[PDB]
Formats: sequence, C-alpha cells, structure tokens
Amino acid sequence: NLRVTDVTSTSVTLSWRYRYREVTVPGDLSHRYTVTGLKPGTEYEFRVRPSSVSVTTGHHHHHH
Amino acid sequence: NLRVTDVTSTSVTLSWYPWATGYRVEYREAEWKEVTVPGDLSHRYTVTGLKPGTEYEFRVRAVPSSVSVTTGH
Amino acid sequence: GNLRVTDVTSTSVTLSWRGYPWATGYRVEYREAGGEWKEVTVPHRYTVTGLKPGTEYEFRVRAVNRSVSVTTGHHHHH
Amino acid sequence: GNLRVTDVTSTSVTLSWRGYPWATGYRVEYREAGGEWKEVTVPGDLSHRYTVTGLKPGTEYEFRVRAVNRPSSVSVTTGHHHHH
Ligand SMILES: [Zn+2]
Ligand SMILES: [Zn+2]
Ligand SMILES: [Zn+2]
Repeated sequence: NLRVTDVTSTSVTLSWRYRYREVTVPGDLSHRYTVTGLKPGTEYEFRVRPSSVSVTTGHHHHHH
Repeated sequence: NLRVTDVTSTSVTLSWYPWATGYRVEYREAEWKEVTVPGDLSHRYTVTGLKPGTEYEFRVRAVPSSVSVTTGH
Repeated sequence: GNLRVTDVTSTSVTLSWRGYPWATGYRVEYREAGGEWKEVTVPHRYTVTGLKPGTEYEFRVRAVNRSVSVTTGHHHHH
Repeated sequence: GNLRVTDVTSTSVTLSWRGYPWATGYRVEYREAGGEWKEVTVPGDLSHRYTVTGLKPGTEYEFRVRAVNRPSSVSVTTGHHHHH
C-alpha cells in the first residue's frame, strides 16, 4: 500500500511498494523519496505511480 | 525567548539563564507534564511521545514566553 | 553494488538494499573486524544502532530463507 | 567553555559550544590533517551550535571555536565506506 514516515512542518516522506496537491525519481531501487520545503499547517493529497494519502503539516514554529 | 527547531508527528525540538543548573520544560495538550533537562549547555531538548495531530503548549523555565505546536496528521 | 550505505554515524549506520521477489522480509547480518557475526531480522531499509565509534564493521543482508564495509566516526575530546 | 560534537556523518559534523556571553558571534575554524585552515562565522549568540557540511568521508579534521570579539579544540574523523 502507501506509507508515510517523516511528517515535519517543512516535509513529508513517502514509500511505495518514479514520479502532490494542497517530481521524478528514476529508480532504480529508490523505494522512497522525500518532498522538501512545503507550507506548514496545510492539508494535502499524495499519490504515487491509485492510491492516495492525505496529509496535514504542523503549525507553528519559531516562534510565538 | 524560545524557538521551535523541528516539528514532527510525534516529537518537537526546542531551543532557548543566569546561574541555571538545568532547565525544566513543561508541556500540555489542548494535562501538564514536566521534564527537566539539567546542564547549562543543555540548551536544546526534543519532546517525544506526542500524539499526531494534537495541539501542545510548551514552556521552559530555569531551575514565559511559551509557544504552541500542532503535530502532524 | 546491490547494497548501499546511505548515512554513517559514530554509533549507527543506515542501509538500503534492492527488493527480492516473493520475500516476506530480510535478515541483516553484521560483525566487527574480530569478529563474530550478529544478525537483526526486519520484515527495504534499516538503521543498525548500538555500534562502537571509530571501528570497522561488516554488513550483509540476506533473503529469507535464501557485502559492505563501514567505519564509524572518531573524535577527541568529547 | 566545553566544545561538544553532537553528530558526525560521512560528510558533516555537528558542534556545540558554551559560548562566552555576550559574543557578537562565533567563528568556526577547521582544517584537515594535511589541509588548510578554513573559517566560517556564525552570528551569535542564539546558537551555541553549528553543523559543518561538505566534508570528505574518512577524513581527519581539526576544529576550534572562538567567540567574536576576534579556546576549545576538537579532533574528528568521519566514516567510510558509503556508496555501494
Ligand atoms: Zn483532514
Ligand atoms: Zn586520531
Ligand atoms: Zn577502508
């Protein structure tokens, strides 16, 4: 299925059993890749090639 | 003067006193808990064991001003 | 080769290996340069922790039921 | 003024220091065993901490940090092999 490991304020990582909504990894054995530099606190949809995962990042940081 | 270094689904990293032996970080959900990190050089601490998608409040005092963090969902 | 070392620390190393067809999981075997093999079974990436800094280690991953050398970091004074 | 190595990788080193108060900032100096000194300035004093990247795997490095103005010294060797 789909697996997400590291959800930060800035990133989310995905792992599939290679090419998000509020890139291309040409393998060869790269089962995973990590998106970088996105907006904290946002809902998302991720799909890899069915099937999709929904993600929310986390506000806030530095500082308040 | 407190900074939130990293926010994860289950953890938070914090960075931030005169004649301080150690520091006590207190945190609560939206249940107060407190863990003290001894050492003046202990200027950072990572709080683990947090629930994903939950709002936390963090404050550190030497042994104002606090910060709020929401974990991933 | 087919097995690569992504990150190396004084006390840990992370490894990634190509998937095998029709396999329920993998057994990673590692040893010191003495040395006696130790294996950890993970049902395709894993980080082996609890290692001694500044020493040469050997790692291999095996399909079940049927490679790479790593040196950790060294530093003074701390 | 102790100087601490929090994390060491094949290509990077993490350092933390006491840092005398109040420093306008910090300068990190490093050199390989045979190589030349290189200097990086960190505007303090928020950060008693810094991560040095871009190092060669399996290399001897020497580090010392000075408050600015204008110390504590540490020696580091990184790990090998990676690749493959
Ligand atoms: Zn939702
Ligand atoms: Zn040496
Ligand atoms: Zn070697």
